[PDB]
Amino acid sequence: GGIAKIDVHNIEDIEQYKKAITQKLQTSLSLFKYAKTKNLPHIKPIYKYITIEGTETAEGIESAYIESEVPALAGTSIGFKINSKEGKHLLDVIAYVKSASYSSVYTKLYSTGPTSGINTKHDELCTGPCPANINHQVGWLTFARERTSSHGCEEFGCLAVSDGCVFGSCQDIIKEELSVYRKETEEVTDVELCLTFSDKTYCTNLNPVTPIITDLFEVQFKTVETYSLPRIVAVQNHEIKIGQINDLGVYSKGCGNVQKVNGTIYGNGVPRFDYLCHLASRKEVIVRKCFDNDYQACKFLQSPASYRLEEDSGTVTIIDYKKILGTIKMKAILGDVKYKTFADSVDITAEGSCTGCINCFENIHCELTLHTTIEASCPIKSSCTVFHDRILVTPNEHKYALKMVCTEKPGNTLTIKVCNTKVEASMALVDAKPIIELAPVDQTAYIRE
Amino acid sequence: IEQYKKAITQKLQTSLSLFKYAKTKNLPHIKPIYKYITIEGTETAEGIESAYIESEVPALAGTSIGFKINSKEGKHLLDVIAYVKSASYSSVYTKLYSTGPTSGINTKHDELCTGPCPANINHQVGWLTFARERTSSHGCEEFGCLAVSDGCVFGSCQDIIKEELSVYRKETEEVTDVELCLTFSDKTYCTNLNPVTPIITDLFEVQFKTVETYSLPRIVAVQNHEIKIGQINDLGVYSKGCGNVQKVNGTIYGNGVPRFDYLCHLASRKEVIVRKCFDNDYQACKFLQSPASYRLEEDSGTVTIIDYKKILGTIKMKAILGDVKYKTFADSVDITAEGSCTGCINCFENIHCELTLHTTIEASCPIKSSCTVFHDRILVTPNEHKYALKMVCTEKPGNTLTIKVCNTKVEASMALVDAKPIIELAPVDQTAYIRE
Amino acid sequence: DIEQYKKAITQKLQTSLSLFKYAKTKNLPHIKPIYKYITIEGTETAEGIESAYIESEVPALAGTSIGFKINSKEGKHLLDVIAYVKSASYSSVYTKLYSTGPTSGINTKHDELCTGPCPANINHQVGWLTFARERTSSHGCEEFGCLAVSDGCVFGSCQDIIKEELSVYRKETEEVTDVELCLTFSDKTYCTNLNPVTPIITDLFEVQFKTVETYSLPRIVAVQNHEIKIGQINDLGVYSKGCGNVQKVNGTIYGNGVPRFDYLCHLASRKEVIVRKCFDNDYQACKFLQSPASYRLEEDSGTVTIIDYKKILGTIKMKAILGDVKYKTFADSVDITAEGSCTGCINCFENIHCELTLHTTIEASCPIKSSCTVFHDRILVTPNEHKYALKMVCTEKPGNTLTIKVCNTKVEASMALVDAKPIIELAPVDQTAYIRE
Ligand SMILES: *[C@@H]1O[C@H](CO[C@@H]2O[C@@H](C)[C@@H](O)[C@@H](O)[C@@H]2O)[C@@H](O[C@@H]2O[C@H](CO)[C@@H](O)[C@H](O)[C@H]2NC(C)=O)[C@H](O)[C@H]1NC(C)=O
Ligand SMILES: *[C@@H]1O[C@H](CO[C@@H]2O[C@@H](C)[C@@H](O)[C@@H](O)[C@@H]2O)[C@@H](O[C@@H]2O[C@H](CO)[C@@H](O)[C@H](O)[C@H]2NC(C)=O)[C@H](O)[C@H]1NC(C)=O
Ligand SMILES: *[C@@H]1O[C@H](CO[C@@H]2O[C@@H](C)[C@@H](O)[C@@H](O)[C@@H]2O)[C@@H](O[C@@H]2O[C@H](CO)[C@@H](O)[C@H](O)[C@H]2NC(C)=O)[C@H](O)[C@H]1NC(C)=O
Repeated sequence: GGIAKIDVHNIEDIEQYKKAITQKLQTSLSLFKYAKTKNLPHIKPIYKYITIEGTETAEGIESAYIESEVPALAGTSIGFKINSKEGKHLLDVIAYVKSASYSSVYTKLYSTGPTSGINTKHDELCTGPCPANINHQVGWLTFARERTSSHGCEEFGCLAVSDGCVFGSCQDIIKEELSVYRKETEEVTDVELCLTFSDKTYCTNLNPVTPIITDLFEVQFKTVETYSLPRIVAVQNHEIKIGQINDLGVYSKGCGNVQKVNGTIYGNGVPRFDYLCHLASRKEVIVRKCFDNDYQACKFLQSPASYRLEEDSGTVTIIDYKKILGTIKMKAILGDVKYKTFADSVDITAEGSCTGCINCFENIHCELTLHTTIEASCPIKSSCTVFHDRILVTPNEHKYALKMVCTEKPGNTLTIKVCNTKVEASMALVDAKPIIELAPVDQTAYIRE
Repeated sequence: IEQYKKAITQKLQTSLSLFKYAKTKNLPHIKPIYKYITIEGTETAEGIESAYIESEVPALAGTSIGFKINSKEGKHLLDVIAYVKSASYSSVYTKLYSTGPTSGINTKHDELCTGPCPANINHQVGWLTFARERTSSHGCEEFGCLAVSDGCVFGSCQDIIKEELSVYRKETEEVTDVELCLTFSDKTYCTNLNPVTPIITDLFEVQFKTVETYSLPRIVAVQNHEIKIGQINDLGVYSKGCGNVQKVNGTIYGNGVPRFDYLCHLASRKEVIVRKCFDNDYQACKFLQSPASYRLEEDSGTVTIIDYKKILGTIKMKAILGDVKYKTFADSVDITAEGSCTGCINCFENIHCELTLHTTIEASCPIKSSCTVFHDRILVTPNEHKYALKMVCTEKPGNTLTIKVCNTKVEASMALVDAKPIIELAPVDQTAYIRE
Repeated sequence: DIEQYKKAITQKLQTSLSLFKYAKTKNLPHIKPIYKYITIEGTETAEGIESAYIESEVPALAGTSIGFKINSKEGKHLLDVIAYVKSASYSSVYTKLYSTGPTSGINTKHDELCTGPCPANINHQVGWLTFARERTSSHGCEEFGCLAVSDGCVFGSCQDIIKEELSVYRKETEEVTDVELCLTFSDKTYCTNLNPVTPIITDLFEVQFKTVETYSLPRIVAVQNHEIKIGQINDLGVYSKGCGNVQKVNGTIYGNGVPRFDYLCHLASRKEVIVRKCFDNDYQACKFLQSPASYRLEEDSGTVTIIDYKKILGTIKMKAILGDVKYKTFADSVDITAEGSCTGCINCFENIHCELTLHTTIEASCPIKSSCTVFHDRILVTPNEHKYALKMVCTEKPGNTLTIKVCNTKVEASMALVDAKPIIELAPVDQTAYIRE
């Protein structure tokens, strides 16, 4: 705690005084956990928050503190003006939250997909019952029928009736169009906070356990640790699909009931099996289906917008960046000074085009063009129920998407409000898209052998 | 005092009115039961000095705090009560399908004297196919058919169900509605709150603190205007359980292996015996849980679900009025109560209790029991005198079952009844008997 | 004099806490604050007496503590008070649904008809499955006295016989929060439970527990050999293929499936029945359930309470107003000695397991850091237990050294890559048994 002990209470010059306090805070944050990074000019506070001020006196030094709390949300920022005893001005410090997210890493369970073919092995017996245990390869299914040999249905030289057997095993052949990962690690929070003053920026990570206490500035991250990252996730063509998705070795009818793990494809079901008769020749086997394969249901999975993927070989990290993770508590005790918080006004221009349906699976989709001069975290409101409550507008990217469920019937005008800018979006109702492949597959292929 | 008390009452009144707050009738029966941690101080703006009190309160319906505002070395000037009117989170869901028990089966079948079964059986959408080879045999013919161990019988089936339940899917992310109110001189002003933007007036400031994680189930059943949750199939998912027969738009969809066999005639066409088509586990829908902490809003095709009972964060307040001194207050709560409890042990339904609770003021009451009560607290209001709550007693209770509502300690009358019989747990082998 | 005064204030706070709900317990020597937190100080005036308060906020996490040193204006020191969070957990109680396990046998009842079709309704016991074959009487396939051809029936019922090797319970009560806080001064400790609703306001000391009420306790849980396994586990009466699709509820076993059923023909005897499978029983899948590390069980007859102790449940706000004094918060430095041994694989289900020997002089809640992704973000070291476990997912291939950081102690862990364990019993059972009768 050595850098707080230097007292810059009074200097004759005000430029030298602001340079002295800027350096004092600079080495205060630099000496401790903060790292120097490239300053972002476009981040300015949009909002003002509740503040408590005071003064603590240690030995010969008097120091004034301001204490304020901020939602732990990416893009949120607050401004502080530091003045000396009704003199003006010393320094401006902006505190944004650069990163707020929680993540988990997943392990690959299996690959799945539709069934393109069936492999079959079969044998018949003229006499005797079916084998008590039918020989089959791992993950193949067995099928057997007693009493196969009958008059006019014999093989060569076979005279028995209501006797004999026809048995075999089968396995589906599939094409991999999807991979399924399982949530292995618990969910961890990455919060990155930064300070910008005198065209310089210093950043740090934050911890729920350990507060960051510098001499001149203190942050403490408060939260409750309850996060829902879905336990089992499908990935398809680099998209993230969630829903009712089978865990490893779980064959329940639904997405992923045929699992290819390591070398071999596993599945379950009752094979559709029957034979044809010849007089003097061997019986023909008819296999219409082997595994039950409900891969079609995978098309009906939800695709969440609030997550993002990082694919590493065999393992997939999933990140939630968009949500409020708690409260950031700050106490800025810079010396003998007076504090006045600021925030600027936000200017946004916008346009929008919305299309969709009602009482349907897809509901309504909106494409917004949002131009903002400064980065702003904007709560968005609508007459209908919008999926995500807010939207973070940045001067770099101008194209933003958002979806809606209208409990009522919308017209051409669709009112949506981003911060203070109230935007009328042009909407066109399209008929609900037709439902295809909802029904299961009776017959994966027709195998006659 | 009257001149100035009206000065602060009107001054704060238009200070709050300038912002989004709406004027509502003041309720005398809302009074604080608890006092919380406060930090006081004084901020100075130019020549005027203003004293602030800062206090934090749980974001829970029924929670309230009292403040008395005084003039320095004099008392008292004014009472302001802060009350949390609404704390809830909601989401809207889209209708996936209808389901229910299987009342009948539609079947179409065709027979062939000669040849194998068709390689592809033609069937209607969502129907299942069934086929048997080698149908024509001695004594098992149609007229003019003389073949043996040859021919075919093939067909299609679809269950016919009665719609007795509907299933919805969570479409929107989960959002929080919190509404707080202020009462002074028999006038009340209320407002909604936002996790992002604080509502800061000149004289009064509130900030809503939270983390954005909520337990709304992704898929919900609605049955006869109630909301039932459990293991319920998503759209197009046929796993055995509740909702494995889905009626979407016009046609009923299902999956399974039809129970199919034939009967023989000598000179006539063969009769088909269909005992089952779809796997229909609708009976399992009877075992869904019915959560008490939710409430429904039904719109055609879409259902909003609301959770009102839980603590969603903290409300932080800064009251900066002027040259005044602050002293927080809360009243004492008077509640009289009785209870009647019945139930079983190690059983699905456990114990249910009806309590008669009379309270003079609206109170958020933590409730305590030897047994484990489902919901940790209960909100008593002067309006309703009869309240219900359920329990799981791990051991066997006697006649006395002790329950404590706020500070009122209540003896509940308990009577053990045997567990309700378990019925229709087994699946249906045979949905119907179709012979034609 | 300072002695009489520190004893006077120790007694005053002591009777403040005794006057309120706090209970006296055995002082813990090993509890000292490791971290220093943000404090706001001030003075409130009640009538003629002026009192100075310190206010500080703390995460509601088991093992967390903060220190306060109380001085007299211009003099030091009077007394030390440590605020320790003894318990932070949330719990729910569950009711037993069913027992399950692999299929050891099959019970079968069957009857035969020489003439007529199969019965429109087949008689069967509760929870048994029915099976029927038309056209049973055919050439060469008879019982004595049967005249017919392409006619008759064979019907029956079956039930699996299992060995109970697992139990499944359903969450009946909502999740409730247990937080226990303590204060230590002059070798005396006072503890209390906390409530999100009602603050605890004493004369000299005030606490308020802040939280949001959202907790992830799994709705359905398996218990096996007094361990708690979670995953995709069927709710009561739900027969979907997976763990628990054969449920033994009360007296009788219930299940679902299509029985694999056929007969053999004899000339001189009655026909023999072949049942290869009755219920679909996917109990093998139960082997693949995850076993969560952050829970612990309490078993009562027929009901299971499940507790999560390891997570952050909110913030503890404290206001210590002791009168005219000066406050200065402390925390000590943490000394930990450690060794570690890690073995495991990559791109595999089991990933990496690490056993650490962690010796600490005081109880510490340690954030742990690693190059790889460790399962649990932190670990709580206490002087009693020296062996602590933690697992990892390494996206890359580790060497011999695997560095992991417990508080400020930096640990070199010996790593050995072993091949992934072979996957066994992933495929389902076609045939639960071979029954010929
Ligand atoms: C993953 O599979 C490989 C081999 O691939 C399989 O090989 C056959 C057994 C068959 O199932 C094919 O369809 C697959 O492609 C395993 O590697 C070796 O397998 C042989 C089999 O005889 C075994 O003797 C070796 O010990 C295995 N190699 C080692 C280093 O042990 C591998 O074990 C499988 N992995 C897992 C995790 O099961
Ligand atoms: C919902 O279904 C309707 C029609 O109902 C079905 O129509 C047949 C296909 C048959 O399956 C009936 O038993 C059902 O009741 C769809 O509306 C139109 O239906 C006509 C029928 O001739 C068809 O030609 C059109 O293509 C259909 N669509 C439109 C836009 O006219 C409707 O499309 C279905 N809804 C969805 C979302 O797919
Ligand atoms: C749980 O089952 C018991 C009986 O156990 C079974 O009883 C047989 C029907 C058979 O299935 C056995 O294998 C089991 O052991 C029920 O207790 C009573 O059982 C008697 C049998 O004579 C019956 O007459 C009563 O109606 C049953 N009930 C009572 C209250 O006496 C018990 O009811 C079952 N519990 C539930 C919740 O259904």
